[PDB]
Amino acid sequence: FMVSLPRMVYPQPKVLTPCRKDVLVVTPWLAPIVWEGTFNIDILNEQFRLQNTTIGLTVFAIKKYVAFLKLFLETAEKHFMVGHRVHYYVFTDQPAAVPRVTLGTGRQLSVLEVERRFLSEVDYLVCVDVDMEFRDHVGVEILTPLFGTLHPSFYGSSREAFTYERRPQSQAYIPKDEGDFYYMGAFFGGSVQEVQRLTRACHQAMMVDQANGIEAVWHDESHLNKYLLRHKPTKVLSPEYLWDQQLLGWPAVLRKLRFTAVP
Ligand SMILES: OC[C@H]1O[C@@H](O)[C@H](O)[C@@H](O)[C@H]1O
Ligand SMILES: [Cl-]
Ligand SMILES: [Hg+2]
Ligand SMILES: [Hg+2]
Ligand SMILES: [Hg+2]
Ligand SMILES: [Hg+2]
Ligand SMILES: [Hg+2]
Ligand SMILES: [Hg+2]
Repeated sequence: FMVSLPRMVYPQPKVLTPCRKDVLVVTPWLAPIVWEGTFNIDILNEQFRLQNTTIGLTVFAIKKYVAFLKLFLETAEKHFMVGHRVHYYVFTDQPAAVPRVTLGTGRQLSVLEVERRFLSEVDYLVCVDVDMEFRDHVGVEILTPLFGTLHPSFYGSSREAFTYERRPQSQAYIPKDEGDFYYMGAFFGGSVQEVQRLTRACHQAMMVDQANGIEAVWHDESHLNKYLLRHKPTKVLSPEYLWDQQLLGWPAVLRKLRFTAVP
């Protein structure tokens, strides 16, 4: 059950005036592709806050990567789901090495040394790499049952150029005449149920490959792409959400650089 939104004053959407004329804002299966200018964050914030939405952000920090946690968490505090309930889950082999980062109210961090917990603790799960930093708003506009993010190096490439696993012997195999987009494995998520379905599917597919003596060209990412090809995401995030400015600069098509790689 969802309560009614309160009175709100904002610019009237214009039916005869497209959001963007330079990019695709909706997929062929009617899933929005999230770009700056396509959403009114005030309306979305209201919708998700009225549902007391809790977002879980999971990251794995092993070995040398624990060094990226401080910047990752500090910037997440400034740009990730601000105003909403957030629960960080840091999976690490060095619990004592996790930095003591100051969190805003309604935000929590759990250290898990290296389930049902997720189903009872959060509504959505967002899975990202730790060697990154938030530079701009990353909010509820990304929440949906299942989402993938366009890889910054292939958003303008033809499917033939996509680095999908091309060997039929692999469970992640995708032929040259198939494929919608090339999603990057560094940023995906959705409802806890959908994320667990995806991780379960990929885990089993990888085991099958292992038994067959084969390893997907881009490992987990190859399997992620096969899954999202067969189970269309309900939202697709634009490269604004996964960028590398030193490697790719700042093209006009990107009005904002929200989550980027750390040099
Ligand atoms: O072609 C796929 C590869 O693209 C690279 O730019 C990226 O650093 C790799 O992690 C992998 O995603
Ligand atoms: Cl994950
Ligand atoms: Hg618009
Ligand atoms: Hg995850
Ligand atoms: Hg993760
Ligand atoms: Hg998969
Ligand atoms: Hg996997
Ligand atoms: Hg996967």
